Amino acid sequence: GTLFEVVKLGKSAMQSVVDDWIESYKQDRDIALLDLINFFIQCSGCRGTVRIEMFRNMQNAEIIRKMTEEFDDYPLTMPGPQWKKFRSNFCEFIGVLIRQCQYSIIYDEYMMDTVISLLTGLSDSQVRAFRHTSTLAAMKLMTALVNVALNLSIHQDNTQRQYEAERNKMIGKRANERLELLLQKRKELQENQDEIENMMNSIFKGIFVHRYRDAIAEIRAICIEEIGVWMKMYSDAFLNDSYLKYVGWTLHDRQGEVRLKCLKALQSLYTNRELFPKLELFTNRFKDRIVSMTLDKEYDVAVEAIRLVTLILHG
Ligand SMILES: CN(C(=O)[C@H]1CCNC1)c1ccccc1
Repeated sequence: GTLFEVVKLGKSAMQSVVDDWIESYKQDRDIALLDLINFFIQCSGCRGTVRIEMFRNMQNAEIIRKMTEEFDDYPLTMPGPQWKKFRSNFCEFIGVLIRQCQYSIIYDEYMMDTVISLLTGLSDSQVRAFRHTSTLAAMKLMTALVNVALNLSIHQDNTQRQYEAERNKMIGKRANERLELLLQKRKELQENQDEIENMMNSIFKGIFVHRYRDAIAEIRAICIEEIGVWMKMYSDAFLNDSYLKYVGWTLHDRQGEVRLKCLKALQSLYTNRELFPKLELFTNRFKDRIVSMTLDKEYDVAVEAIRLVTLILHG
């Protein structure tokens, strides 16, 4: 509208184009998902693009095989001023996309299933460009969903408090309308969080447990950093010995970049004198490796290992 109106309402090009994509998704899910598929293809530097006939007929396996052939050094590796902000932008786009879709579209069984299936497929590609782009996308996706789960939890607590105040207020009285709405609201929100847990499982089992072991050091670094982020954000789901294995194991990685990430992840956990209890078996298992890395070889890795060890000591 007016210049004052557009300034007082700071929609970035990303927020604006995610809002347009959502309007497009509501008119025609198929062309919207086709554009979202093409986005992830273009973001790998792949020169091909999927048309509706391929989308509606061909499996993701065939689409990826056909797009693999159309490959001429991809956006995420590019040096130059015109690609500086790409990684940061690509990451924020996925956050904005899912933040916006979090109350309706995410729970439709079509959109998240399409993306995750494409990303899982591209994460199994021989092409480094596809594996790098899809994995970083999946890692930021999981974190977007973890924030969705965090938001649900708040609404679940308020729906719970409201049901408690009504369940009490009745007692000896036939369960009125308000108590049946609240009892249904509460089922819905838990059923919503099951679907989020479901999507997180597909991403973890499909992408993470394969990509954290990837040939490319930067792909291993991307995975480790983000399981670190999930473990801090969403302690009860992600902070356990099964998931911690991956981070702790990777302390033996051959590259400074990756060993540096493992320590930064553990650092953020051990600062919180609260989930320190849940790190007791892990500290016992990997004290030797953590402690050894204080004289790592890579100065900066050693500095972090020392900072980690001084955090473990103080607790
Ligand atoms: C590496 N590790 C394991 O034993 C794996 C395999 C079975 N449980 C998880 C471990 C031990 C203590 C604390 C965290 C992880």
